[PDB]
Amino acid sequence: GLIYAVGGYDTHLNSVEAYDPERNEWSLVAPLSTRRSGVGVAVLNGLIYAVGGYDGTHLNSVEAYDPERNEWSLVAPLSTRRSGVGVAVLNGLIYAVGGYDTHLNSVEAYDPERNEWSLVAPLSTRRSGVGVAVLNGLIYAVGGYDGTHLNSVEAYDPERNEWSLVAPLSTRRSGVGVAVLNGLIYAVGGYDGTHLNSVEAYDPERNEWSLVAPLSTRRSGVGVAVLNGLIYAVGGYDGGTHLNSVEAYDPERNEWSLVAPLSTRRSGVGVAVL
Repeated sequence: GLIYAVGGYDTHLNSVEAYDPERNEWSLVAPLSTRRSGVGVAVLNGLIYAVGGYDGTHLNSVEAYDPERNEWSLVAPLSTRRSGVGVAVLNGLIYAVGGYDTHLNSVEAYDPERNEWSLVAPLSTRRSGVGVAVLNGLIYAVGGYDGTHLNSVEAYDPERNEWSLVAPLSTRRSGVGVAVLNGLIYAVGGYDGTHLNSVEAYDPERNEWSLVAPLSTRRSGVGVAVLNGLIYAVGGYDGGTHLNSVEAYDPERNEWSLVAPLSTRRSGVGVAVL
C-alpha cells in the first residue's frame, strides 16, 4: 500500500521513491537499471513494470520491480520503442498503449506467464503522452498528442479486440494523468499553450465528462495513482519549473490538498500503487 514514483525528468532520472500515506514520507528504493522519462508503469501480480521511456534513446525495454526484495529485473522488451506511453493492466495482461518512437497508434499486450508482448488492435488515433486507465473491463485511452492535442477518448474491449470512441474531454489534454476511483475515470491536468490545473471525471453510466475541483498547481506530464480512497497527483511540469509537489484529491469533499513533496523534481514520471 505505497505510491511509487518511477523515473521522470528533473536530467533524466533512474531513481524511484515510495510514499507512505500513514507516515506522509517519501523514501528512496532500488533505482531503475536505465534512466526513464515519460515512462509507463503498472502493477500486475505484485510487481511494478516500468514500460519504455526515454534515456537520446527511446526505449523498448521493460523492467519489473519486486517490493519484497527491492530489486528491478529486466523482462521481455516491447516490439516498438515507446516514450510517453500509457500502460494499464486488465485480465492479467499489461497493455502498452500508444507512445512515441513517429507517434504510435499500435498497442501491445504483455503476458507475464509467457514473457512475450503481442500486438493487439491499434488505436483509431495516434496518441503520445496519453493517459490510460481501466474501468469495468474496458481500457480507456484519454487524450494525448497526435503529431494536434487531443480531447477524444477511446475504449478498448478485449472480448472484441476493438477500440470505440466515447465522450471526448471538454478540454484537450496531452501529458495527462488518469486514474479510476469509485467507478469514475479522472483526467488530471495535462497540456492544451496552457498547462492545465483542471480535472475532469468520466461517468460510464452517463458517457459524459464533468469538471471537478482543479489542482492547486498546473501540472503537465503528471503521474496519477489511487490509494486509500484518494487520488494523488505526483509531480509534473508547471509552464517554467519542474514539480516535486504532490496533491491529494478527496472525492467526498471534492478538495485537493498538498502532502509531503518528492525528494526529487519529476516530470513525465510513472506512478503506481502497490
